[PDB]
Amino acid sequence: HWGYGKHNGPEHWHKDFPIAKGERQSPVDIDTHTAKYDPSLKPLSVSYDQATSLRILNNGHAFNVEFDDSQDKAVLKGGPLDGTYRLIQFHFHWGSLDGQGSEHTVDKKKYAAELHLVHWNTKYGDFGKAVQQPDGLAVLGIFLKVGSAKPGLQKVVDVLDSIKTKGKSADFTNFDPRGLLPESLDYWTYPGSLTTPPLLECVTWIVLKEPISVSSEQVLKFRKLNFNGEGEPEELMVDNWRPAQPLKNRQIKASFK
Ligand SMILES: NS(=O)(=O)c1c(F)c(F)c(NS(=O)(=O)c2c(F)c(F)c(F)c(F)c2F)c(F)c1F
Ligand SMILES: NS(=O)(=O)c1c(F)c(F)c(F)c(F)c1F
Ligand SMILES: OC[C@H]1O[C@@H](O)[C@H](O)[C@@H](O)[C@@H]1O
Ligand SMILES: [Zn+2]
Repeated sequence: HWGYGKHNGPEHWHKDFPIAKGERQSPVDIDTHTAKYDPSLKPLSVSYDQATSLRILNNGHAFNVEFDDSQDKAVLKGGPLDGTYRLIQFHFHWGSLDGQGSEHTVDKKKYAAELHLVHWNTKYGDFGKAVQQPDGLAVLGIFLKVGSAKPGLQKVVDVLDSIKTKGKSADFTNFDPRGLLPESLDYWTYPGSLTTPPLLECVTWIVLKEPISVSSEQVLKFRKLNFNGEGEPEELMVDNWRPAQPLKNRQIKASFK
């Protein structure tokens, strides 16, 4: 029953998810000058060559592209991570206008949207067990700015008309998530949480410094989705982002000097 509106949005979540006021909540503002280079970080490895996308779903909060995670087909390793993390899904957060939409901010700057590639630590066997662990998940976050079109996003944009309302799903096989990455893998990293209820504090965040460019037309199609189900009052799926939360006793590390 949580959402993003005035009556059930981020400022209400703590009533049912008290960890919302916890010590390692996400997202955060990334102060680029306070972030510190860490020469200890190992090289980051995004290995998506054998990814198997399955389907796309409007879950009433965002849309998720789900992957076969029954083997080590698309994995994230290295950087701050110990061991292997397997891609399970990606989704976005976006705004009603280009000046807002991201969850993380960079020196308080908000981007038009933010892509999250969600991975779970294979040492825990399944996603559900992983979210009982302080190092259960790794989320690769990528900012979107509006400018030139992103060709590798277009297949996503074009299927959205078929999942307009909550509960609708569609086939989404043979999608390559490598087409959503920027050129550089420079990143910031810190320990945090899911940014949606249940807000569990299980995530190693890896936020890429380089945004991807998408066209206005691409993001406008995100904004034609509905939060509601078919046959219910229409409410546009926009502003599905949680604002920055207190950093508390954390440090953000940079992969780049
Ligand atoms: N803590 S929370 O965000 O998860 C949450 C919440 F903050 C709530 F307020 C409810 N209350 S509600 O009854 O569902 C309800 C709404 F959520 C509405 F948005 C609304 F417009 C209503 F009229 C309404 F009745 C709720 F259940 C819930 F879990
Ligand atoms: N925003 S997020 O990347 O923190 C995130 C998750 F990591 C997750 F596993 C989910 F199930 C979500 F719904 C979600 F929004
Ligand atoms: O005590 C010194 C140490 O302080 C820590 O907070 C920093 O993360 C380290 O990089 C530093 O070496
Ligand atoms: Zn997310």
